Amino acid sequence: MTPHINAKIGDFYPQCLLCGDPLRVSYIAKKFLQDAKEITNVRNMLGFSGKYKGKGISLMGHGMGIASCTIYVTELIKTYQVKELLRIGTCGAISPKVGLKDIIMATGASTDSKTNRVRFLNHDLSATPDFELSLRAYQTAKRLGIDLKIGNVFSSDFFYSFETHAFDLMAQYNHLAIEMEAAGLYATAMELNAKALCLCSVSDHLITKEALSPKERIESFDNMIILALEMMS
Amino acid sequence: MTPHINAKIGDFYPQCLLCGDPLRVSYIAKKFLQDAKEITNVRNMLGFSGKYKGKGISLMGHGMGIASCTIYVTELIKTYQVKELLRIGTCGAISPKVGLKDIIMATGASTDSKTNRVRFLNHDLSATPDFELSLRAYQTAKRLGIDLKIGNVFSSDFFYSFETHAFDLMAQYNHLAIEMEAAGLYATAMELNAKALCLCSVSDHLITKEALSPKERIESFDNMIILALEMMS
Amino acid sequence: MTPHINAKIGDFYPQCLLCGDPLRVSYIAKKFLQDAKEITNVRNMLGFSGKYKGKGISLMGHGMGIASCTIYVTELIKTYQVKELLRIGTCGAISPKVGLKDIIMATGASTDSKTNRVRFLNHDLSATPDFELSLRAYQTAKRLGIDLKIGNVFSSDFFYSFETHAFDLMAQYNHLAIEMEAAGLYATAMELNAKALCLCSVSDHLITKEALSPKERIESFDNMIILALEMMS
Amino acid sequence: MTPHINAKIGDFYPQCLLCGDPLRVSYIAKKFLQDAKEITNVRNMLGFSGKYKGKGISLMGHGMGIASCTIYVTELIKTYQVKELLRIGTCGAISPKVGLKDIIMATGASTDSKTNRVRFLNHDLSATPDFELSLRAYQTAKRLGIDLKIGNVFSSDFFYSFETHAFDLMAQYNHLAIEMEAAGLYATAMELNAKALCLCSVSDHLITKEALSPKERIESFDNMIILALEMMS
Amino acid sequence: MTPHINAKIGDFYPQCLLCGDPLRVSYIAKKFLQDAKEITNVRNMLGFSGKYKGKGISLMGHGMGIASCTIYVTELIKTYQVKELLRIGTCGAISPKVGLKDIIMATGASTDSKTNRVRFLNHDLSATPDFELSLRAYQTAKRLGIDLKIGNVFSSDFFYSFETHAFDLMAQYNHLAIEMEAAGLYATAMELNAKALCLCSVSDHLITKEALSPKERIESFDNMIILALEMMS
Amino acid sequence: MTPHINAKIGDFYPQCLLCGDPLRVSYIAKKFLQDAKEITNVRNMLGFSGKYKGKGISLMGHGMGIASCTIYVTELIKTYQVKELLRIGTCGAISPKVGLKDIIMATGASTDSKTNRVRFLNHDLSATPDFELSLRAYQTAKRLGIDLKIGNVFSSDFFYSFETHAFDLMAQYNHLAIEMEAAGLYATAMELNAKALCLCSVSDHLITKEALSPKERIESFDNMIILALEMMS
Ligand code: HPA
Ligand code: HPA
Ligand code: HPA
Ligand code: HPA
Ligand code: HPA
Ligand code: HPA
Repeated sequence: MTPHINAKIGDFYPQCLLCGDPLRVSYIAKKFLQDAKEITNVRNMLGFSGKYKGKGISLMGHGMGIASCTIYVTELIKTYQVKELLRIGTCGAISPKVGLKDIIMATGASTDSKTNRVRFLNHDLSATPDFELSLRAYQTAKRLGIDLKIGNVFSSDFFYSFETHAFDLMAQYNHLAIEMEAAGLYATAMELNAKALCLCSVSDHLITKEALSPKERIESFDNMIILALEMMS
Repeated sequence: MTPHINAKIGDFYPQCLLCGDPLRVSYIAKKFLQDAKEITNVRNMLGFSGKYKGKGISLMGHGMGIASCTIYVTELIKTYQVKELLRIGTCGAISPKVGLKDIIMATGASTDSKTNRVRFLNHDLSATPDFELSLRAYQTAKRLGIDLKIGNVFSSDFFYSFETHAFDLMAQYNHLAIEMEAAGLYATAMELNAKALCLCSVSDHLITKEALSPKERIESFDNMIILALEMMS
Repeated sequence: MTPHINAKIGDFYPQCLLCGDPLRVSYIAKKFLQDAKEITNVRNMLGFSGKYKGKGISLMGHGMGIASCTIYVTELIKTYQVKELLRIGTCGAISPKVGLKDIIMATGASTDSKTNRVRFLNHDLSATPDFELSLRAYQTAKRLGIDLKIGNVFSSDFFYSFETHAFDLMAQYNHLAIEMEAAGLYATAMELNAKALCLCSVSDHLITKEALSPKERIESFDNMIILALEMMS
Repeated sequence: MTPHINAKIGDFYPQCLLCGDPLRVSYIAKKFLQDAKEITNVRNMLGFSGKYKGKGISLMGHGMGIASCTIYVTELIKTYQVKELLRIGTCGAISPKVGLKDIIMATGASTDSKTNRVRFLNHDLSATPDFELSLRAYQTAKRLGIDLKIGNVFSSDFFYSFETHAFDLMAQYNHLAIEMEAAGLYATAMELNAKALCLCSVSDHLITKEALSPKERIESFDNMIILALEMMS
Repeated sequence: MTPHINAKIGDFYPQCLLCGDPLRVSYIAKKFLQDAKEITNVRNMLGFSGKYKGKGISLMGHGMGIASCTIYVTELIKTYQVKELLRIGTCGAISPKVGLKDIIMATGASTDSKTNRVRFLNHDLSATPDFELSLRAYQTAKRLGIDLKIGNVFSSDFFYSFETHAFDLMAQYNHLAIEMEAAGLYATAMELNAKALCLCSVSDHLITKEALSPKERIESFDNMIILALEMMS
Repeated sequence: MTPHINAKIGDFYPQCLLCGDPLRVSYIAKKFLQDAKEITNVRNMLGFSGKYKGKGISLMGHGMGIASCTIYVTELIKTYQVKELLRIGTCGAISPKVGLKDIIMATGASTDSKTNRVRFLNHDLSATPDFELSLRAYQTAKRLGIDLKIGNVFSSDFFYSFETHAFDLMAQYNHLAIEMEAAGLYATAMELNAKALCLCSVSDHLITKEALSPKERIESFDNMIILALEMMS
């Protein structure tokens, strides 16, 4: 076991969906999986394994923030032998071409974190997903008729930004939304030779000032869930 | 409401104890509080209001890492009007001056995070607790027979450090242990003119590699809990 | 009509292949295009407009280094209305996962330059290609039986490096090779909202110390020229 | 002897007060100490030993800036075996919580210097004083009826600031005033396992642009001298 | 013998003139040297060797940007044993002490590049020319009747700047103009124990927006070519 | 007047010599000047005006460290209208190109301080002296028969260094010696459009560990004082 997962080894399938919200994890396990069992629950961070259309899949929560995500992704890879990690989270739009409930594929993850400078010689690590997972999602979304918005996200240490006047420059550089784990997911997967991709649904628009309740951040995003299950199966 | 706390404005007392683990927050409420009320549970992150020896007190989980801690503390101060915040968490010792079960009062929280450079003009913010809160802890500690270890902590973005060979330097400069939220608690409380303190129980030693039994984990925790509740009442 | 390009507005087609070496640009206009006409030659940096399988293509040299490349693709995009930019260049491999003759698709370009911190708020810009260009590249490579090697490159300010002891860490973090322009191309195309992608041919390999002859230095470069011209056509 | 102190080993009591101004040091010796004796004068940086209420106290000037303060307290600790160092200096208020003539106790010392990043792995060292001196100062102030103002200082490399528009932000983050040495004193004492504390007399207000007259400066200074002598004896 | 120069070892005289533009290199060989042969032309970057007033002089293009310049200057020194490198280029004035046609000698080259921090311990390398070279330049200019404008230059990674509001700050700090190589030339010559100096002809004034007509630029370059050839002979 | 200088305006001649140590300022005034008057003495930092070869010259101490130097030369320039500032200090040699007794002329001053980054856009300020002063120093040393060692120095925030491993790299990049103020003198004079130069006497060699006796220290210093006075008249 690990200090943050109390599952047995072999309890996780090699493919894992990830959310920050363990209650979103639990909702997916009960609604979309067959024969799902809760396999971990340290610090209330639920994880499950079940079957979707006969194929096995696991779900794990990773909390909020690069440091929290990095903790769970490292243990998933190093102890429980997960090899493919699909984050399906939420994000706050900064592009005007993206609206609430849009699905964003993160083809790179910029950050105001220092974690990647610490990892990578104090230079610029360009944190990116595994291309093949990235193409599976494009194909699967095409096949399901999901309009996937494709671009960079900005992975921040701040949910309440101190740099709102910089959102326009970020959008200009093809950052579609802000979220808080993708750079941590991408850089840890790169460190440990795993395959990762981040999808995110727009729960907030940071320009036009719309938002979603804590409840509809669990249940307004079924298209993203089905997309993730379908491409892992 | 806020996106991460579904309490009603007025449900929190102006004094709040904090843990990273929402189950540890749960342990405190069932074992030590009267009239304990669950007031929030977004993302399984639990918070409570109850009474200790007739005095109102709140409890809130904040998750792992500076980014996550910053979210909850920002919302507790800005929206729920919490004024005093006492973190009681776990840590890994790096100093020969402290051993397993020791309680550490963090008079400074160094960090490898970039969050305070972003906050504080790209300069060095010296993240520190409120002095009257630290004095109150020290007087209550002496009055209970607890021997406080008092020095800096190092709040890291990494649970799995890439710089273990630097722990000696950290301990040279009076860093007693490593945790992952203190700097975030301290900087947020400084930003928003609130009073904060971090207490940490040594649950592992990262140099001697000693750890505690899950049984001993709890009585050490019980000492820190009573100290915390006695300070606040 | 710009300081570094003396063509006339309109001389360039909206699609354009790029190399550092302007004699490869010259080589491609003479060997693969019909009606090859040289439109610019400031500072001996040659550009052409031709046709391949009937469709107008342009070519341009961008020089060595992020700063040179940035000057050229800036002026291409802003004044000469270019919209797609496909750099095809040579690199030194550092990863065990690629051998010589291999073609690399850079899904991200890390860097030791400061240019992106200057562009992007002193934060970490994940410099990435346009996704539909890298999709077009994947499909066209599939169709011509080329096995694209897909990962990050490291765009350095240094040809003669001072950190050769770090090439392993780069390759561990999925950096397949080193070159000197991708990060600038990707950032500039992001800034000015044009589509860009960088392909690289494994000229030599800086860990195996292996290389091979100038006659083979041209077969592998021919493969990449065809892939590039096919996907733009 | 050292390159900046020409006293004999043993000429310093293990407790030492410090000012930047050596004429302030001399003033303290003449007006408050019995059997006062000059013991060093290299570079006109005067130091003294003497007695207050029959107990031995030393006094030393340390000049202006972190660099100069660091030299003198490194030599006091390593060569002359000073164990407790109490800086009593002047400062410029930036916070509406203090006014002219106030005494500040610096529980933290932020900085725009690079010195702590060179000492401390390019991370953020939170430069803090020894807690028992802090407590001794708190108690002695109460005993004397002094209202001690407690928070951070900003130790700058600049007396004539280039960032006067950031003063409100610094005050927001609980920086009560600016001086030029407390961060060096704190970091050097942490490096060398000594006890240090910084007190400051507000002799200027950098926001209102008012300063204490010469005579008021001397009165404010006398209160701090008495507090310092009372707590060291 | 080097990947970027295809001359035999010995084609270069130990003194070399450099320009960014290899067609400026050519023009100097054809109009000013006797017995001028071409010695290198990889990537269309022309070098020559010839005679001026009976004495040997070489010419070498270095391309645009510090990374390009560092490649050529590194190979000139290390392989072709060049010992003195005189760079003569164009630049955009920012200071009111200089006008168009003025010739500038860079007694320092500031920079927004990271190359010198990578080279020099992540500190500030103050990149400067060889003093004896700068003394020849000065005495020769006096003999020829040229009024040299002497001060710092700012070597940028950007022809198209993102900090035009800061040109006034640069000019206040004795930066006479902006160009893109001197800092790389100076740093590389310092690393490898060679003598380097940069002269620059004011083509534009980025403040007054004034520019030179062609011819007028050709005649300003000529004054600098002769200064450069006289001081090497 | 100013907070660190109590002379009256007009008490300083426009030319002024500087040492870190005010007692050396005093020695110069008493041994080398006629009609010497002490004009300032705040904080025991002595300054003088007097005659040499019938011409007026001033002298001022500036303390140890960039921060302290910056204070004094800002006030000398802005309030007392000093226009030429010639620092004559002592230094620790690190290069094999120089031995004891040597006099170094600093054509640039590198640093580990953040002061210039804070002054200069967080880029690399190359801190340099006024060329005409350095030309005067060269010609006067020629006439006086002094052999000038000419190159960079490294201005450090540290007398007791944490980076002795790196002295050889510094010496490779033409840093002949280490001292603690040249970078601040140069940067402030640039800021405020004054003429500055630093000369340093080699009194210790930090590599060969050799040092001058006290007697030889004053003979070397007297050489440099005569050079300074002669070039200032
Ligand atoms: O508004 C946001 N900012 C940062 N991360 C987020 N994740 C969901 N919404 C947001
Ligand atoms: O071992 C530790 N390291 C980092 N964080 C921790 N939190 C509890 N223990 C530790
Ligand atoms: O080794 C290399 N480094 C950078 N660019 C290159 N292009 C060919 N080889 C290399
Ligand atoms: O204005 C101030 N700034 C810095 N240090 C000071 N010491 C007294 N006043 C000041
Ligand atoms: O005008 C200029 N600005 C920036 N870089 C340059 N390189 C040549 N001229 C210029
Ligand atoms: O070696 C030294 N280092 C820094 N400053 C000095 N001043 C005299 N010697 C030295």
